[PDB]
Amino acid sequence: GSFTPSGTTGTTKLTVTEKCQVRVGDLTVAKTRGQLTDAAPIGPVTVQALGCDARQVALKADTDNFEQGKFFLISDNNRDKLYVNIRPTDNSAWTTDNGVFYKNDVGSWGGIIGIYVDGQQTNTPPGNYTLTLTGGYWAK
Amino acid sequence: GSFTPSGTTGTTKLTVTEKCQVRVGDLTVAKTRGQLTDAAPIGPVTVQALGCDARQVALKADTDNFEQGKFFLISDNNRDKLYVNIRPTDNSAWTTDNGVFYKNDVGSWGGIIGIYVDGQQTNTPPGNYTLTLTGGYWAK
Amino acid sequence: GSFTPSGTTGTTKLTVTEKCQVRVGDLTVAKTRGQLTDAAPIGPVTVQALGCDARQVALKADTDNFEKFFLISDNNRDKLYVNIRPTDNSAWTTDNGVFYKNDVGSWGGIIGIYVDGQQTNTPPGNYTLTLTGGYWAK
Repeated sequence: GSFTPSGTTGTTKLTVTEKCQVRVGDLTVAKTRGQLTDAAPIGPVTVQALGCDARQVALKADTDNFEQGKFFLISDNNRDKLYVNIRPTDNSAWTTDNGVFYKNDVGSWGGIIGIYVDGQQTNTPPGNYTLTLTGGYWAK
Repeated sequence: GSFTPSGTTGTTKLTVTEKCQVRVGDLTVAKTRGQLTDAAPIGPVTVQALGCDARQVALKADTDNFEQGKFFLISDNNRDKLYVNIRPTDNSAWTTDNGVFYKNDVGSWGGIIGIYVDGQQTNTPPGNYTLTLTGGYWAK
Repeated sequence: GSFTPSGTTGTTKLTVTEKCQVRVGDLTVAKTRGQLTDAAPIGPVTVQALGCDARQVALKADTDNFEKFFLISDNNRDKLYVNIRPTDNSAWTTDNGVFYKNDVGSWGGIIGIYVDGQQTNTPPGNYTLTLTGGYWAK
């Protein structure tokens, strides 16, 4: 299997906070650490393919966003991780392969990739966490 | 006194220009150097606290935005400074403590922190200036 | 000729893709490489001068955006050569990274960015052109 980068990069930002939470500036996604229970939604990643009627749509995470089997958001401190599962809201079939999440069937898919906490992680340190995904296509 | 970071970070960007001012791309805050008179408004910082009914809301400036006693926006050259005062528009009571601006009373405050020029600085070199504040809470 | 920086910096981003193009996150400008024919529009750059009734409006490109203007890949090798021209067809001049207006006045308008020479072999990637507002004097 091989990923060909071809499309834009979307960067999911999450701010983890304590119960008392102070939003400063533009609205962005924040969650308290008590909200980080297994399967809790973090946020959506919008996806739209064009010209892929005969290709398999895929997303590849940055190198520091996957440590095999698993995807995770990385802290700005380059240390703390928030493990997540990613899943299309339409329940179509996709596969995870070494940092690549690709759709099992060809077609110019459009949808939402939901990001959810993978295992309870209510001890996640407050800070700013990111997951970077780049669009492209997969082959075989 | 101790600040607990718990919330998002808002970055105020200011572009200082000459009289002939050429805005390129999307709207951002720009002011001519002649406009940097004592008390001149630079811009607002929106703040919204949640789950802090029993805590004191606070903002902490980045290390390079305060040189005790005083807050300032820092140039991208990391040299030039524009000193400012920050004050809530509702005139509520806050205290400054070594880079932290905290509310005197507990409660989930929402409001606007205005940034104002602290002393005439019409000789400010044209450039891009920033002040970064992070939401959290204080104690005592 | 001298450029005085005085105004904001606008950054034009272009994502070059293959035919099968996968957009992730919020809308941004993307073009397949087959779209990069000579004169193909890349995107506009809005410009608005104030207080320059007696000055010549100008834009200065970042050092890594002119040799000829070009967008530079995020990897820092690949270049997409372009020409910039105001949509209103007003008269401007290029001087070593500076694009300045031939007459004084607080011009407002759109600086169009167009492909300069066929470049359909442009590697996929993220390309940027950074322009800073200010004014020109001889």
